Amino acid sequence: HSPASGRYIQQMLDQRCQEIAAELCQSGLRKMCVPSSRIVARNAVGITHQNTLQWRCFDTASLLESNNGVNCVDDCGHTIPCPGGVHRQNSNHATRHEILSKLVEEGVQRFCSPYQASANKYCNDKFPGTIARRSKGFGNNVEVAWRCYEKASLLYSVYAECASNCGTTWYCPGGRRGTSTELDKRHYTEEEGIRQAIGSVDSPCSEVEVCLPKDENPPLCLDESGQI
Ligand SMILES: CC(=O)N[C@@H]1[C@@H](O[C@@H]2O[C@H](CO)[C@H](O)[C@H](O[C@]3(C(=O)O)C[C@H](O)[C@@H](NC(C)=O)[C@H]([C@H](O)[C@H](O)CO)O3)[C@H]2F)[C@H](O)[C@@H](CO)O[C@H]1O
Ligand SMILES: [Cl-]
Repeated sequence: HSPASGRYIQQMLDQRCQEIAAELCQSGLRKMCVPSSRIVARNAVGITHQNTLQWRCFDTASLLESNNGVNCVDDCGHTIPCPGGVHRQNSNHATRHEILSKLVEEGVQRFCSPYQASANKYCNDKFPGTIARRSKGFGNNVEVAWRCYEKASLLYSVYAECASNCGTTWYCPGGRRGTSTELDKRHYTEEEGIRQAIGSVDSPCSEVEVCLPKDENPPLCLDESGQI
């Protein structure tokens, strides 16, 4: 078991989209009659005129290899660029923004570390749209620091440090490579503010318990060992 996000919200959205595609197939929508491996949930634009980011059930065979990028979701419910792009003319998808958004809201309660939630809130309050990671900055692929990152600048396939539900080291999808692209500039380093945000969270365990973090809330609170 790795100290890493299970990406449980994204897993649930993909499974719900697989059911929805199957239902649409049964209603006669031929292009949706596919194996489950062909269907994922992504947050993205759609075809021409569908210009807002919405949750949609995509046929992967209709996605482009690049980036109209598509976004996946972390276990605190933030949308982050994933591999691929929407074909604005040829996309095969079903927009299902309400059911999928509701599943994200439910998942956040289950899976989002209150320590990470506090860090994210700090960042969004100060720089709207940003989330917290301890990751790379511009043109340096070694140094990490707590920063508020514009979500568009993160890569879902790259794991970066985040706060566990014990306020300890964890890793989450949505990270930086430390490359030198314009996107690599889109962050605000906030070591003191983010650390204070994380430190301000009340423990789920008592002062007489040891917090062992888990990929779902609550963490394990084990009775502290005695002076045996
Ligand atoms: C704002 C500024 O110029 N402050 C001077 C200090 O420079 C800042 O030092 C921090 C170190 O914590 C960063 O190196 C920093 O760079 C970044 C960042 O936060 O990582 C680089 C980002 O690309 C940029 N974001 C953009 C362009 O979208 C941010 C952003 O400009 C900034 O966070 C806004 O507050 O900055 C860097 F700017 C400097 O170290 C001290 C003393 O020398 O003086 C400050 O005034
Ligand atoms: Cl996560």
